[PDB]
Amino acid sequence: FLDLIQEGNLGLIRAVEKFDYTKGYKFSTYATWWIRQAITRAMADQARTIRIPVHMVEVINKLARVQRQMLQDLGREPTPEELAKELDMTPEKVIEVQKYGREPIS
DNA sequence: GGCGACCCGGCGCCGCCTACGGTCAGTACTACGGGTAGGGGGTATCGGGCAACGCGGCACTGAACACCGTTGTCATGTGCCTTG
Repeated sequence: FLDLIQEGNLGLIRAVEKFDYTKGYKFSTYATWWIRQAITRAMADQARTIRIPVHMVEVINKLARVQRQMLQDLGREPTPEELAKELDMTPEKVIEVQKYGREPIS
């Protein structure tokens, strides 16, 4: 949590370096975008021991959330081809990404 | 003011080996952009199958000489007959 706070501070100094009053709004609408950017980058870059690249990271999170949506809607484990279709990828890429998203066990 | 309690911290330990043990966890997104390790073809260099060309024993063209062996040969010596 506290490292996330520091990374948000980093995004804040970045955003205020790139803010001007020309925008006809408050700070809270401009800075928050860059804070979100910095936190997302940190969570994608230094979260996993076996580091994944950013593109694969968003692949993992998209797969996880859409799979959770499938479970919520259908209430059953969807067929691999079904998940492949909602993702539009192939089943081979599906098993690949599923294996790439594990965590080390101590 | 140093003692004194007490108070707390603070640690530190709590005995030796042996069989097997069962599993799973929630809230971004796109977009570009470079740059690649992988997909291709074509080329230069090194790495295989048949003959290569030696050698050597001996062996023959036997040729040309050598080594005994031999009956060629013979001008020159004994024995009998005729005459001094």
